[PDB]
Amino acid sequence: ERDCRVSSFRVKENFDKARFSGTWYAMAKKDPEGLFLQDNIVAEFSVDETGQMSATAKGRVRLLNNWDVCADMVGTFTDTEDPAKFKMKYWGVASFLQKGNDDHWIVDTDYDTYAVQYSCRLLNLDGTCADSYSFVFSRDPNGLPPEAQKIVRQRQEELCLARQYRLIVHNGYC
Ligand SMILES: CCCCCCCCCCCCCCCC(=O)O
Ligand SMILES: [Cl-]
Ligand SMILES: [Cl-]
Repeated sequence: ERDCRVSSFRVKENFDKARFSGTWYAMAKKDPEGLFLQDNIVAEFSVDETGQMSATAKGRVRLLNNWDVCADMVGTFTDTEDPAKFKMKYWGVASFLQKGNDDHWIVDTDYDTYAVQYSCRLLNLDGTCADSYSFVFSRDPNGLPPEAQKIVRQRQEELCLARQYRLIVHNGYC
């Protein structure tokens, strides 16, 4: 019944980069293929005077043969015609860390409590996403209040992802 075409997904009306700035703790993640950020994931968003949004992120990543490292990542956002949809160029402070460019959508936020982010890296031929990821962020590292949690679950369902998240732990690893 429900529409899982990426082109159908609503995103945050009138998204305000300035209001979104500061520290966001990842509470939950839906992983893409070949997942990178594992846990202890914390993002820091900024906007400069030209209106350009950027971010940094810290988190544990586990490169194969199970060698744990705290990745330190950088992202810069190019605006599109939709104020809530961006192209995110990203890299690690270390050369060998994963680099790339992903769509970055702010699906919903109330700026001071919760945010839902979404990226489709590759479409299916029917317009659904073949390879997606999604973060749920909280301003409080101890989690969302119930009213926000309930809104977020609705958005997760609207993205056709609600069954596919895992919780992100924070335990000072970094
Ligand atoms: C999506 C992060 C929010 C802002 C932080 C962007 C700074 C670089 C983030 C790198 C994330 C790229 C990896 C996401 C997919 C994954 O973790 O498996
Ligand atoms: Cl609930
Ligand atoms: Cl579920």
